[PDB]
Amino acid sequence: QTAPEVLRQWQALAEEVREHQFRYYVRDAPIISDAEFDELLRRLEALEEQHPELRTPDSPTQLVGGAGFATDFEPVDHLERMLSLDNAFTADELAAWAGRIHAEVGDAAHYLCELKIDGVALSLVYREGRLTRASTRGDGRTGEDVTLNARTIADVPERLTPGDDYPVPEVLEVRGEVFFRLDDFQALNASLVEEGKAPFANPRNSAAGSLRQKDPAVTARRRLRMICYGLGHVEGFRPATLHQAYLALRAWGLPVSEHTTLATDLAGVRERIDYWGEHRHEVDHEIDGVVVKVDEVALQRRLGSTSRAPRWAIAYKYPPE
Ligand SMILES: Nc1ncnc2c1ncn2[C@@H]1O[C@H](COP(=O)(O)O)[C@@H](O)[C@H]1O
Ligand SMILES: NC(=O)c1ccc[n+]([C@@H]2O[C@H](COP(=O)(O)O)[C@@H](O)[C@H]2O)c1
Repeated sequence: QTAPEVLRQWQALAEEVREHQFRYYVRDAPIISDAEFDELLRRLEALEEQHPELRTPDSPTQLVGGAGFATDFEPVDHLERMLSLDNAFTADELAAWAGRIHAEVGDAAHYLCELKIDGVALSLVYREGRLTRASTRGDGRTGEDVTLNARTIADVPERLTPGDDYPVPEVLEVRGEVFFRLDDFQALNASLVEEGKAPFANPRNSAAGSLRQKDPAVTARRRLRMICYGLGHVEGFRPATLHQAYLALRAWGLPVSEHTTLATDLAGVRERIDYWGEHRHEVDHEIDGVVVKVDEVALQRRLGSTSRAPRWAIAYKYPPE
């Protein structure tokens, strides 16, 4: 057993050094100067001569020069199951989904209506305002660790912004989609072809590939974006509705969309569906549908979910053309 203050100091310093190493080497974007970094590494090196057991092969000092950052896609459990969505392709089906809902919950349900993004699903975990894990869908219970790749996404903050209205939760699991803008997708393809590589067939594939990189510096230099859509497990945050959840997410610095609307009944839902059927092409990223979700979280709890999907939401899918 090492003395506690020595251990405290070392974790903090090593944590800080490593973050800076990652910012400079992987992301190519430091947030402190070179001078300051140098000082930091020296201290941590001293402390490790003063206390040799602290120096291990995983330390940022001994054995990490510009390296140690790699993604291995190992399994990691999601705190809450990350399911898929049921789909509706015709007006009858949607009405049918709403009939089933009205009958169960009775005019008390309002519907958040969002754009369905055609990209890769990503799940982030923030513990005390700090991002700890990012993962793929996988089987629903377990996905893959692409933590470093997510840390390079500009949209995803490392730490959550504190505030008066919305206190940072102890644990927050957030789902959202990663994607490329069409222009960026084209641009990346040109770049790839310029180095002799094969281009990607669509933005969905391109973003998935850009995210799933063993060397995350590859990912850092690609312009992935993310828009958050969902909550998984949370502690210290109990929003009454999903629309109110997005206010908090936004206050904390997470990225949310500007095209979400709150309809009051199925008629309102139908208007949005019709509207995005006509305007979806004006958005800069791929939209294949609209997600319809009962907004109040108590109603969501009552309706629950099946093994594969929730019953409180349905995604209307457009014909592709
Ligand atoms: N706004 C959104 N809300 C929820 N899930 C979404 C949204 N946009 C995309 N998705 C993803 O779309 C996946 C499947 O939808 P689908 O297109 O029906 O297969 C969902 O499970 C989510 O991962
Ligand atoms: N500002 C930073 O965050 C930061 C982080 C890591 C390394 N660096 C710079 O990296 C260089 C390391 O040297 P070599 O990789 O060329 O040995 C140093 O000059 C160091 O200051 C800067």
